[PDB]
Parts: sequence; C-alpha cells; structure tokens
Amino acid sequence: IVGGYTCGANTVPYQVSLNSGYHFCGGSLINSQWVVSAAHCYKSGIQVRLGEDNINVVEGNEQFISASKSIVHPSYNSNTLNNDIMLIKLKSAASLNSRVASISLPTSCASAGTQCLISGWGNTKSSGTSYPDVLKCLKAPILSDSSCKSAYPGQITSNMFCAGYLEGGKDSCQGDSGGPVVCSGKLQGIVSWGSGCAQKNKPGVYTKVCNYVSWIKQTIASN
Ligand SMILES: COc1ccc2c(CCN)c[nH]c2c1
Ligand SMILES: [Ca+2]
Repeated sequence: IVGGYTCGANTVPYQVSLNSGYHFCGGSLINSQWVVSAAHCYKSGIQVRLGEDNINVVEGNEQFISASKSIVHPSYNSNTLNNDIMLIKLKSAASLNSRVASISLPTSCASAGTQCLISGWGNTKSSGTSYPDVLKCLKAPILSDSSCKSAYPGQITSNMFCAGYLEGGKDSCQGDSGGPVVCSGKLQGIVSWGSGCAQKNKPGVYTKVCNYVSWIKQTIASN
C-alpha cells in the first residue's frame, strides 16, 4: 500500500496472509473454511495465516492453517487477468473470534463514488522498495467505468473496476495482490493489477467480486 496508514492490530479481521515460506499474497476469509484470493496468487504448498498484524512476530492471535485444495476460476486468463479470482479451502476450520472474522459477500455491485477500504502488506513506495511488517490500510473511491477504460484503453473487462486516485500517490502495490477491497461491510474487490503503483492516471484495477457470487456459493456447497 502506497500512501496509506497503519490499520491498527486486528482492525481488519478478515485479512489473511498467504505464506510459502514468506508472505507472497493477501486474501479474505469468507467463512470458517474458505479464503478468496486472486488467481494470479496460485501456487502449491500454501499456508494461510489468520489474525496477523506483524507478519514477522508471533503476537498471540494468529492461526496458521494449511490449504487442502485450491480452485482457480475456470475462465481465468493469466494474460489479460480476466476472472482473476481463486478459492482456497483450509485443512481445518478456523476459530472465529473478534480478531479473526469472516467478511460477507455482496448482494449487489458497488457504485462509482463509494469509498472502500483496501489493505495489505505490500510495497509502500511508488519508486523503490520498502516492505512493512504491519498491516497497511487505504481508503479509496470506486471510479466510474468511463474513467477506468480511459486510463487503460482496450484492457478493462466487465469483470474489473478501478479504484483509487487519478492524481496518483495512493494505491495498492506489489505484495497486496489478492487482498480485499471492502465497501459498506462487503467484499467488493480483489487486488488484481495495475501499471506500476500510485502513478498518475493509472489507478489500481480490481476483480469485481459481485459477478462471482453464484460461482463462489455453488463451489463452497460442493467442496
Ligand atoms: C510487479 O509489480 C506489481 C505492481 C503492482 C501490482 C498490483 C497492484 C497495482 N495497483 C498487483 N500486482 C502488482 C505487481
Ligand atoms: Ca504475527
């Protein structure tokens, strides 16, 4: 997160870290046994880390649970990033409490101008590299589809939206991939892609979760 703020320990209790020996992506807990992330975060040997604030210090609220199955969306296209969404099933159910909580799926799509919360442990610099050890937060509005398509001509599908600031300076970044975009208490986006971080006229692009609710619900009822 570039230009954000320190969230505060366990104030984003649905945020997860995906760990393969080191943090490599974020995700969101949607119930006691399932995590949503980006399909471009797929890999084998994933351990899901819940209840994290400092990812380098055991602070006492964490739960570490291995993944038992990963399901990339059937129409994911890694070249265009269309359908950049994946489900991860935990080997055992998480224990839900004040520090580890699920986020609800949306019933309708969020509208332009709505302010949302994006979080993650990714790079905090738009030029150079500095990686924080504590969770960072950013408030950003959903941008109109016409501004989004003008920023990324020929590249925005119906399954994407832009959020952020056309002036730059505030954005998600490398290492925030797969993390949540939450608006009005619902999961509306997944950190997906962009042209760099926090550059002028190049806002972040996010997977439009409201288009996937039926697939999510059907998949978790049968696996
Ligand atoms: C390798 O550099 C990057 C830079 C930025 C991003 C993002 C979000 C950009 N808003 C997702 N993956 C990335 C990879
Ligand atoms: Ca920790």
